[PDB]
Amino acid sequence: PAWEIPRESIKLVKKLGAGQFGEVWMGYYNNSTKVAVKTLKPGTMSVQAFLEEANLMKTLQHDKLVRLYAVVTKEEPIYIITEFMAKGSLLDFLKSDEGGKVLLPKLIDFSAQIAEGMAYIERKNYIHRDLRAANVLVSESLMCKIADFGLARVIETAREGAKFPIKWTAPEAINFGCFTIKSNVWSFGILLYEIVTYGKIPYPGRTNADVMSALSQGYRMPRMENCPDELYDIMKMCWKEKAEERPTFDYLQSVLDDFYT
Ligand SMILES: Cc1nc(Nc2ncc(C(=O)Nc3c(C)cccc3Cl)s2)cc(N2CCN(CCO)CC2)n1
Repeated sequence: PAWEIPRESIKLVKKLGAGQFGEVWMGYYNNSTKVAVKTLKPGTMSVQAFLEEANLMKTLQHDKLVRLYAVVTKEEPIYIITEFMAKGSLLDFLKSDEGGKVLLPKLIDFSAQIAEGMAYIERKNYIHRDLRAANVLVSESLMCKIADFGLARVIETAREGAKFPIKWTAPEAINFGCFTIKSNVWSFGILLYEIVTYGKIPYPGRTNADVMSALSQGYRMPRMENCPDELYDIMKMCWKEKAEERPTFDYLQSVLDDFYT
């Protein structure tokens, strides 16, 4: 479309990450605008499936979601160009010495910002399916934005090399293949655990299979050290066995915007 831009109007400067399917760079569109560039490593992924993410981002545009700016899809090395988030992923940020100094009022603010982005996705009739701290990005001004739309779908299917985050996925989605906005709410509850514990892995020392088995037996993570009851009740609401009895993202954004600290 008019999402295509000439290659020359993009200068790649600093390599930020390397995956099996390519690379992530910080760069510049036309000298002016600071951007992030995702590079497709040829042949590993299809070019079709690599761009599936961008095509979805074309239609998914909100303040609390990382914005697409453009693509380069005319010759071999395929680029996806987006809004740049200075602080990197929320997970990595929480584990850093800086994030480890970020107190509970601001942590609850983080989660509310994410609940807002998810309220949009809900309202837009989409699902994310890959909602975790690793897939949220932090700006200089400490704004949290939902990233990584590889597994995202419109309601009523998986991209190449995909892989669901077992420990973040609702049991009904694992066992019955039932991905809905309500399975994202489960994920959000796990994301809340990640925020309050400063980027700790879900179910410490437990294997994915132990997790799957334990959940079918009615296990939920016990209240975490230094996490107020009111916050744990919100997590608990997200992990309700019966999907239909889990809250809306509109409710979560409201209640978290409403928790004073
Ligand atoms: C992995 C990473 N990304 C950063 N910024 C990004 N902004 C937006 C990103 C993104 O991927 N967008 C995107 C694209 C491009 C395509 C499809 C979909 C999407 Cl959502 S990646 C910063 C960062 N840093 C390294 C560690 N730091 C501490 C030590 O200095 C700070 C900075 N590392």
